[PDB]
Amino acid sequence: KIIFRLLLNVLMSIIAIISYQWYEQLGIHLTVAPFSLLGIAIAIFLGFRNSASYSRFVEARNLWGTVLIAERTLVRQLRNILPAEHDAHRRIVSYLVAFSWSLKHQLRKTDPTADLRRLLPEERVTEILASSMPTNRILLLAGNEIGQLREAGKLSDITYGLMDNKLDELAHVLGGCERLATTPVPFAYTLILQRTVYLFCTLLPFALVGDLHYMTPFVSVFISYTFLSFDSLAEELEDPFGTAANDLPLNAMCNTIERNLLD
Amino acid sequence: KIIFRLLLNVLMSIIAIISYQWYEQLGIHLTVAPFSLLGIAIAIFLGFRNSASYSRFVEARNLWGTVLIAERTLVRQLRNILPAEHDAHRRIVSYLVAFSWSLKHQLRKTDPTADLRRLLPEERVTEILASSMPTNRILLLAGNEIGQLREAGKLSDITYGLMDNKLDELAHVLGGCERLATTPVPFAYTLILQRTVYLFCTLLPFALVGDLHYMTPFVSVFISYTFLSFDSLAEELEDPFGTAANDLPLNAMCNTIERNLLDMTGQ
Amino acid sequence: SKIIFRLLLNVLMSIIAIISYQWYEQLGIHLTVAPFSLLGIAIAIFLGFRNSASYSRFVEARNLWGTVLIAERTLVRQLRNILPAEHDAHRRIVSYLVAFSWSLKHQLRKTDPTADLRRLLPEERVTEILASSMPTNRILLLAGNEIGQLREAGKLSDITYGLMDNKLDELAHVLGGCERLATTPVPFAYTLILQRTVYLFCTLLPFALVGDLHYMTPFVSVFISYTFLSFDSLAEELEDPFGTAANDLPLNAMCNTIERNLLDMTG
Amino acid sequence: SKIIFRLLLNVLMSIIAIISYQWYEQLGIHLTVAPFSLLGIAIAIFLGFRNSASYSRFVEARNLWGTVLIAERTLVRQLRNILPAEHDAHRRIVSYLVAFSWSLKHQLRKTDPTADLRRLLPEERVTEILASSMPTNRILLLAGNEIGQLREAGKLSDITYGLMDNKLDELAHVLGGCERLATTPVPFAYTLILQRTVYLFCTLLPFALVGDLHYMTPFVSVFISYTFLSFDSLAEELEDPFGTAANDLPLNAMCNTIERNLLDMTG
Amino acid sequence: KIIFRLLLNVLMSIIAIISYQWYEQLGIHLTVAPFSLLGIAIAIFLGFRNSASYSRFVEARNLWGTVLIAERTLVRQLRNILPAEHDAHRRIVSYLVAFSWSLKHQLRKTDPTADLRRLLPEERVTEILASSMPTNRILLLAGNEIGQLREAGKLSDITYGLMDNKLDELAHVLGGCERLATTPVPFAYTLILQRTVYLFCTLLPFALVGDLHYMTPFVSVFISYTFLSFDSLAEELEDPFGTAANDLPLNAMCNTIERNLLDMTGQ
Ligand SMILES: [Zn+2]
Ligand SMILES: [Zn+2]
Ligand SMILES: [Zn+2]
Ligand SMILES: [Zn+2]
Ligand SMILES: [Zn+2]
Ligand SMILES: [Zn+2]
Ligand SMILES: [Zn+2]
Ligand SMILES: [Zn+2]
Ligand SMILES: [Zn+2]
Ligand SMILES: [Zn+2]
Ligand SMILES: [Zn+2]
Ligand SMILES: [Zn+2]
Ligand SMILES: [Zn+2]
Repeated sequence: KIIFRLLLNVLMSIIAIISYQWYEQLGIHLTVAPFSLLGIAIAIFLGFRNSASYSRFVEARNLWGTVLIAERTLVRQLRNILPAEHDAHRRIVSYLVAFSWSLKHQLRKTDPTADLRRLLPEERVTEILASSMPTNRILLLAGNEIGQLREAGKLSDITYGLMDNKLDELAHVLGGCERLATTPVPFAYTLILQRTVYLFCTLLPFALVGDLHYMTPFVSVFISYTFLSFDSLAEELEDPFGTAANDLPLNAMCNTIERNLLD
Repeated sequence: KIIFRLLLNVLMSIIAIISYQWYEQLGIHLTVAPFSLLGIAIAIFLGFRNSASYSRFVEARNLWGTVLIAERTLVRQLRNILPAEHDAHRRIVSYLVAFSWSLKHQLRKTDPTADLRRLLPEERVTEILASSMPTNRILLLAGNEIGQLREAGKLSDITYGLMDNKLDELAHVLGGCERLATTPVPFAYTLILQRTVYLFCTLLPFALVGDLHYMTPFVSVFISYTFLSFDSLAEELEDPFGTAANDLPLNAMCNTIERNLLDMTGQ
Repeated sequence: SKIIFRLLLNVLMSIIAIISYQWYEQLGIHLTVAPFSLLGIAIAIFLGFRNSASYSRFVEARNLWGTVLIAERTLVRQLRNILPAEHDAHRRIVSYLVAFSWSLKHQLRKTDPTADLRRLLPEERVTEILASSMPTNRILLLAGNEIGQLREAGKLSDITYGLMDNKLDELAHVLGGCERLATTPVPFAYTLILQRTVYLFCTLLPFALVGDLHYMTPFVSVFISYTFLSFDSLAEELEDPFGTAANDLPLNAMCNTIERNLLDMTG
Repeated sequence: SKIIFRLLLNVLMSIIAIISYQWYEQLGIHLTVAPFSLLGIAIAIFLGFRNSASYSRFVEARNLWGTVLIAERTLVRQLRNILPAEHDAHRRIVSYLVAFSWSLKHQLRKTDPTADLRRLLPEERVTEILASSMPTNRILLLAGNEIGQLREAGKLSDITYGLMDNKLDELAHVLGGCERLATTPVPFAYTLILQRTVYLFCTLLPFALVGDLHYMTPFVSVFISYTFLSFDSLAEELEDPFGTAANDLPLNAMCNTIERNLLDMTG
Repeated sequence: KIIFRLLLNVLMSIIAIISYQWYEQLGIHLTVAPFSLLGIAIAIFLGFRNSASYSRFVEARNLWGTVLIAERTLVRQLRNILPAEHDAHRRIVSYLVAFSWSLKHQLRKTDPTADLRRLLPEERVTEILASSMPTNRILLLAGNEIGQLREAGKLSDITYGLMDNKLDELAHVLGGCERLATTPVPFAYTLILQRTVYLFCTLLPFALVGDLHYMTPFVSVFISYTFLSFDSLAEELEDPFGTAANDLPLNAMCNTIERNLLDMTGQ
């Protein structure tokens, strides 16, 4: 939407020239000095705000990376400690894949039923969907398979420990994503500063014109671009899970985990 | 609160314009340039102040998230290692929920006793309220449960250590919240700066009135809106265990924890 | 504070400015704002980036002592769950943990801790303690001797023994933390120099202002000087966390809360 | 770099502006310096932050590739401390580990690991690997299959096995991090579009300085541009950590450091 | 070597006060406004640059702080688990101390042999020196001793693992140091910025003179001092493993660790 507000700045500059030669006549003066004070303060505050939003996105991407790492080492460990229990392979792998897809749907407020019925039996799908947090459930189920191998005596308490620790990695991951999606940390102010920048960009012409005249737009559209390009970054980073093509590519990540774990 | 000052600002602007004629006579010249120096100063400073307030608030949110995580897996580990012992599932889950709520009440400066006794017997509720470190007592009893199950031979030293770790995670969380509230040690500056930023925003029109005259208010109010809105940003994040709106949703969190662990146990 | 001296000084110096704006073109001294805005913003940028590190390390000290409390709390919990029985062994442990705390506080305030071990430990260990170069390291080797005596007894398996030793690491690391921050001679490479730089800046500022401001010089000069000197004092505070000033950490109350925690936990 | 190209452009632009100041009041239109101070400072701030992102990316990449050397070093250590005379395993595991390293280099440059693979392994498993979704991951799996092969045969307990499996975790987490920086980079976007805004700001700049600077415009408008153009080129050198350039990370050199190390550890 | 720059700067002020004349010629004027843009820009760039440099320095510090902690508690564990096996202790302590020296000698590219023979048996020194990576070779040899305690039954897999994990705090340290020592990162932007600050300063009076007249050699040396201080701050942090006086002492660090490791073995 930057080119709209840009080429609306062009308008407000034309207005600030065809309405410039009237200022003392009816009052009003305007100087660059306040607007570069304001401008520098806005440039400092944007940098700090973006630094937060960038942080959020970076943290989200790290959480989803740990999904992939943990779910890979758990299947590796099954294949290496119980090399010969493949009917447990499938059960665990499918609970893991279930869990990935199920998290994606959690973050998107979408229906996971569809995806669950492809990987798991309906007797599981209903138990899963019934929970106040189906992801946590799918983890509980993974833990079940892992501990039944223990009571079966196929896993020592040591090796049970090794693998259980990955359900721990996966839980620390679920809690993370809930933290970022459930609790936005003061993102309302992102609206505020947005407003602020726009207001700034549409006044700058009326202040620049005294020094720039017919050059007023050429300068006042450069400056605003540099400011509108910076605020825009906060808009494309602050929703790491959302529908927008820039947000984290969760469908594609999930496909990656499922393809990995299949073996 | 902010809009009180955004109006007071226009008071200072019209007061400046009416106050302008006696400037030359009375011997007062005021120029924007020092005030740009001051404004750019204050702005930098707020950026760093704010930067810190934000980090504190993130630590509190991350620390609470750790509760939800650690308890979820502690329960899970019970139901996976000792799936046929729900007499301990009940007691451990009830200690864990009581840990969360005890904490929430610690940080809110309120009586933790109601939620405490709703989920426990009286015989231990006493020993907890009768401690000066109640939330730490709850962890003592919750560990005592696992130690029991180990003496009983129902947990090996391996599988006991597994749950003991997650207790250690909760202990770190408790130390964390304790430190974060554990005084705002001489951070008086967040006050100082605020007091600064108000003064600035009120003196600003008396500097701007020469170079702007009848334009002065709108500009000043604009700047006072910009400096104030950012400044008040580090009032919110600075108290994170509060009764405020943008503050942490602790009550909702503990509710989520209870429903989580009750639902995991089958209740 | 020490700044409310500096504020009065600034007012004095701007008076000097107004009474000595006359000998200006004569002595050849022209002083304008615009070079001093460069100096001021350069300085503010630098203060932000300096305070940034100062708050970082003060925060680190905070987190280190909090970690002391957590680790010892849990080592006590672990004993009260794996060896519910041997309460007489524990006091010799809790006595070493409290000995460790106070020996840290005296290790940092650089004082003589002998009058404090005698309250916690028999005197045969005390001369052994003072004998070694670093007595906190020694108290740790001793509490380790306790846990490890319980190991050789058979009262602890290598698993449970491990569980406990790890917390003597959660503790050794805090030791080596406070050390690295103490022997860290406070990186005043820029800090004393920044404080100086800001002082000089603040006393000059009126001379660069008076040409443009006249009688209004002292007012604007002290607002600016305050804003800079207040953000600067923020470092005099957050740089001696192991000191005694009202800003520096309360290490005595902190050791004491450690003690009443451990005592309260040992019945 | 080809930066002295845009410096050249600024000299030439200064000559145009120097012999265009006459024409300038064509419509009484001027270009002051004040607004380009606004724009220049703002750009500088934004370069600070953006670069900060770029740098962080680079440093992390460097860290993960260091961890590779670290974890393989320990895993071979434990293979020599615990099974000090297995030898068959001593070579087989090291070949799988070198092959992991080289194959990670290939993975990030999207290049052909068949050649190094064949160099280190029998094609009996070169094919098991090349036919996998993520050959790096199949290689970690094969290493595991050797450590489990040794546990099965009882030559490692579940405890020593666990020790080594922690290190194959250390390696999995490395792979994951690199794969994230490459497959899921945070919005690259703004970087390139700053290089635009910076460039333009350089060329447009002397048209504003000439009015103040006369026949000094070339020598100064260049200095300024250099400053900006230098800081900005940081992003380029620090955003392709895995790519091919002098200024990039010498992954080949690193993989030969790793191989030389592990072959040193096995005589 | 900074005061060289300050004196030279005073000189060029004087030059500015006289050659200001011939600036009427053609048009070679220098304003304050362009240098205030450039100075503010340079202040920002310096800020972010020092930020990175500081971080690299702290990381070096803490790496070493972990040499201290890790070796300390490996010794204590050896005592509380194997208190009777002094003949082992003296060996493993020899290898830990030798690791510290060989690490420092590595980061200084100085020769280690003098310390190695002082601490280790000729036939081990020959091997360590024969390696291409002797610090790692030392960690390995420290391994064979612990792993032979395990091979003798004097250590169980649990306790062995509790020590093995310290050989890892160490391995992680040696890697971190090596990576910190293969820098420069961009290949030396921080040099480029240094020159940029030198030029900015030793052109600044030519731009101040038109306004400050004699007050030029004063305001100017103040400004140059501010920038040159903040920037000289980096050349100190960038080489933390260096011979120069601002860098970590290391030899002091290596001594502190040696005496710490002897005052824990009754030596
Ligand atoms: Zn399979
Ligand atoms: Zn249950
Ligand atoms: Zn019953
Ligand atoms: Zn009550
Ligand atoms: Zn955990
Ligand atoms: Zn702990
Ligand atoms: Zn340690
Ligand atoms: Zn007790
Ligand atoms: Zn071998
Ligand atoms: Zn892991
Ligand atoms: Zn001119
Ligand atoms: Zn000994
Ligand atoms: Zn390791």
